[PDB]
Amino acid sequence: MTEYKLVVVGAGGVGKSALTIQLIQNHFVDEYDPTIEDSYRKQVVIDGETCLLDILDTAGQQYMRTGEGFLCVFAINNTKSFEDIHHYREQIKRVKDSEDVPMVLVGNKCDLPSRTVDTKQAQDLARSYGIPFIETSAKTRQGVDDAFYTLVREIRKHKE
Ligand SMILES: Nc1nc2c(ncn2[C@@H]2O[C@H](COP(=O)(O)OP(=O)(O)NP(=O)(O)O)[C@@H](O)[C@H]2O)c(=O)[nH]1
Ligand SMILES: [Mg+2]
Repeated sequence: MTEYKLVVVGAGGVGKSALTIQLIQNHFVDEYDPTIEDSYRKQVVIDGETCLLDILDTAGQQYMRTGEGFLCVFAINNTKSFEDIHHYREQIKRVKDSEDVPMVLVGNKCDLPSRTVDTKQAQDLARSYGIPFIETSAKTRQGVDDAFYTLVREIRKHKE
């Protein structure tokens, strides 16, 4: 089956591992254990096609070389994580040496009322980048499948 190397990037505490754990193991880790690094494999069906997801859950600032699609995560209650997104995208473009790397902008923790980055602010950023924007919550699983599957679909269009 076709294998997809997905990389989850973003500032610390935004919910990178929470999103990955929820996708892979279907439960919410609410104890914050900062990730030195982690790497996960899961076989899924997206749009009827079977594939193997190879997911690297990175730390918040080689893995950029490997990945085929990038999940760039900020928390909607963390203004600096949203501002940090621009650094990650430029870092991805530098090592990929391309303006067209498959990636998805993810606004996590949408369950929280403590919002400082509003939905239209992030939608604007993703529009300039030419990538999709998904609001997610690792706590309630809203958008989690949508975020990773959209990244896989972005890779698909990019590959064809
Ligand atoms: N309310 C809420 N809390 C969340 C959500 N996602 C993650 N958290 C919480 O956010 C904290 C950090 O989560 P974690 O997944 O470790 O974040 P990270 O972005 O992987 N951290 P790191 O960069 O250190 O490796 C934990 O308390 C986690 O339970 C969410 O959608 N909603
Ligand atoms: Mg982590």
